[PDB]
Amino acid sequence: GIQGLLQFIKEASEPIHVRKYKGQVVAVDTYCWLHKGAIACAEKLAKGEPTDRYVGFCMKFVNMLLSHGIKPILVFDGCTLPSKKEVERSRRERRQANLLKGKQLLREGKVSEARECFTRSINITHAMAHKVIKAARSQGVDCLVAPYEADAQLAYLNKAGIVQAIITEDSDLLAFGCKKVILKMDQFGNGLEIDQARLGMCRQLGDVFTEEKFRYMCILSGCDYLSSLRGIGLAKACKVLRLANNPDIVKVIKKIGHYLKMNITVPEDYINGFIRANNTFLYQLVFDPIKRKLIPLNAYEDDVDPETLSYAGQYVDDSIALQIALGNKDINTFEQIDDYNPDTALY
DNA sequence: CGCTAGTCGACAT
DNA sequence: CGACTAGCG
Ligand SMILES: [Mn+2]
Ligand SMILES: [Mn+2]
Ligand SMILES: [Mn+2]
Ligand code: NA
Repeated sequence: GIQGLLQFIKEASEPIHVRKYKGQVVAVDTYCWLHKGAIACAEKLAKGEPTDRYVGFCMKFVNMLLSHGIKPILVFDGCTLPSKKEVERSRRERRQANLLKGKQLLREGKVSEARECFTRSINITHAMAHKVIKAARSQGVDCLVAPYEADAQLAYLNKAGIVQAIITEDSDLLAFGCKKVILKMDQFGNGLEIDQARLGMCRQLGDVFTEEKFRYMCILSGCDYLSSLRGIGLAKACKVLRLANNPDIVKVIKKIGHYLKMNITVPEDYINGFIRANNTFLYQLVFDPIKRKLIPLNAYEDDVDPETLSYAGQYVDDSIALQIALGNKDINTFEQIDDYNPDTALY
């Protein structure tokens, strides 16, 4: 997530209602609804006690979209991307820590702080997501599990003309290159739409409204793939890309000391990490619903060599990718949990 | 001004 | 997997 990005391009936003997309298809980052729905029943999840509140919680939004004449495609997170594995490990550590700390604070009499701590121990499993999948198929709503991050999958679905908008709370989608992103959408249909074409309405951006320059800016500001340099946020990065009339980003990053008038020293780790980040934003593996094949988010440019993009995602046989995408195969144990078939009845 | 980083809402009773 | 704000350049 790009920290403070939404406030940064606030001028490119537009308070709309989902009715705007009536008779059209919209893909959804379901993790948001899953998380929020899981907050309501944090105790049950922390104790391991059975629950299904988040299911109905998601079904509220789903049935709402269906009521306003929208066709939603619920997209779920799949395998763990090696690029964002540090953050994953940290989040897991803090999850277990908050779990046990909650289990101990429950004994101090502070039931309030125990549940407050259980709110920060929410771990969205793939079983829950599968409950949501089945519940969605009950209403005939198409579901799709991304090979890796949901972000990339959604980005593909939006850039390939399969969907026109993306419902989410993550500003990461904008960096990937989504045309229209609906944020802050409530249970009634009220959300904030950000159109890429409106990026020109931002004075702070300047000539950084192109997808590539915008990507560079989002990366330099700090992302889940690469921590930003000490003292480099959105405005300074944007300033760099504004003042730099150079297609080669590498030399620019090397002369970041010259562009920003700051005595900046760039480690060798950061250049490689940057190339990694950009290659991850560009060529992260997604799943084509039509051709049923594992493809990168974008067409492989002749610049980069695909054999050095293992961090962007590893390939598998497209049948396995299909069985994962349908949610039939477990993301973790790789074992068959279901046997749903779209043939014998999006694709 | 601009950026880091730590706090705490989100659900909902 | 986010929106504030104190604290500092
Ligand atoms: Mn993120
Ligand atoms: Mn995501
Ligand atoms: Mn993300
Ligand atoms: Na930053």
